[PDB]
Amino acid sequence: SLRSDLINALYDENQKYDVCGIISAEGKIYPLGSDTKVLSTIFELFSRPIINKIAEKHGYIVEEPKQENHYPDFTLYKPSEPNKKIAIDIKTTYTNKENEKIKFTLGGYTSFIRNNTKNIVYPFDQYIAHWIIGYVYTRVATRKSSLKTYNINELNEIPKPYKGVKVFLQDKWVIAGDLAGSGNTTNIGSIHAHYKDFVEGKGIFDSEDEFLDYWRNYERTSQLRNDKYNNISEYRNWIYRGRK
Amino acid sequence: SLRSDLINALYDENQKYDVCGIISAEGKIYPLGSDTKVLSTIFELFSRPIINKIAEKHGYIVEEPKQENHYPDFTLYKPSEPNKKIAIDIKTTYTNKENEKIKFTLGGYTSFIRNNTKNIVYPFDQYIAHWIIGYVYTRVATRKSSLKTYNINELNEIPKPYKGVKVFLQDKWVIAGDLAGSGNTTNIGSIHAHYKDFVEGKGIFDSEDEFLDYWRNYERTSQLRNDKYNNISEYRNWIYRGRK
DNA sequence: AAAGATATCTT
DNA sequence: AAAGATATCTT
Repeated sequence: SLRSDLINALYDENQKYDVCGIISAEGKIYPLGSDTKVLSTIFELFSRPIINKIAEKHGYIVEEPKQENHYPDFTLYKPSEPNKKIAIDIKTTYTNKENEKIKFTLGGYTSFIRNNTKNIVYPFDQYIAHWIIGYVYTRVATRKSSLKTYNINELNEIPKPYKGVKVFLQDKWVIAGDLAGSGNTTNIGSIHAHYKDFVEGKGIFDSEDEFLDYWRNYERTSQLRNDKYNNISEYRNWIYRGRK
Repeated sequence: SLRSDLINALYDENQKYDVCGIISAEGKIYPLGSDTKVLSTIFELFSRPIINKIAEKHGYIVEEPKQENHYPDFTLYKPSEPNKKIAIDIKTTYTNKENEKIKFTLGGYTSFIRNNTKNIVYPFDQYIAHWIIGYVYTRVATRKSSLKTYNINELNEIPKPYKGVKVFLQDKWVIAGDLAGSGNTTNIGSIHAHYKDFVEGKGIFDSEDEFLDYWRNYERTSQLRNDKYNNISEYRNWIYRGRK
């Protein structure tokens, strides 16, 4: 399927190549920065062609946001099935070592999940799937990346700002957690686990219906939440009380 | 001066090279997406080696943030002048059509300007200058050919998601405005004006102390600013009256 | 954790 | 505009 084809392609492209700089049209190469800010942009652009290659193979048109601050990164759809849209978002995070726990910010909990058309390329109810492509990189210990430019013949002298990268494709609801991923920008948090749990889809939600109800009713501050719910057990206790 | 040299080199480099994609170590080239999050990453990375070369020629050490969430992008300083550090921040915004009014978000107003060591590489009282390297780009819409990989020989054929990049170097207090640049993330807003006003420094503050005083007392929301002040006139009246 | 930082944009 | 969206990080 599109999903298994896309998953294999992602593993493969990641296995073959290591992005290492930005290139001018004149052939001048600039080394990469050290942040997730720089790497989330890089993994994003690295995934574009792969996604597009695979969607076209399965008959899906690919649309990116036309306006900024609209989810998702990639909207896949056959024109014969306008309500079978698939949402693909690239998310990046880091590890200090290759064996620690990671966590992702999985998108707002107050935009398109509480309002059909808010900050979303197409109305939320037109999407039947919401996949996350997750990139995990291990930071390099050095905090002093190249400060000079390179030529095309020097590509292997360019220090890369990561020592290892891993990628997974998973449904957003499966890896969602019950703790916010951000405070002022109200983001759903994923589980806090090892990379394999993400791949294996060992979430805390029992259904996507439960994932959505939880984030749709989750209060923004600690105060409001202490009178309702802070985690999955308390939400399950809140359902028992009559949603009160 | 460092500043005259730095701006000439920025202006010269801008006019001579054009970023057109990210490259892997293997030589495979990935085109650029159109959102400003991409273009701000690229302009950041394009400026790094220029800044570094010019600082070096003036005997300035260049230090980049050791932790994310820390201003500024580039801290310049001499070992002989530890308290005369120079902060350089790269800011990027767009224009729908070449030469319309633009605005920038100029950093939090509730972090290092209200707390000497908050989210800043070095205590804020060791910096004597805060420079903004501002980039303006005219947005060019993404197309088909941007969703495939290119090779080094096709470097001149890759569609770019921007046009007419202009660059300026200016003091943050000089282009600073009196309306917030963002709500929930409490950022200072720049003046809302044409490119030439940034170059020439046609801001609204009479001094850097006023800028600082205005932004260290600006309230976070409209309701809280109703009482106090929402713009420079009102701040000058509030000042006139005795800060009440 | 929770709350608010990091940069910039839309409505 | 003001306010709260875009993504992720610290602390």
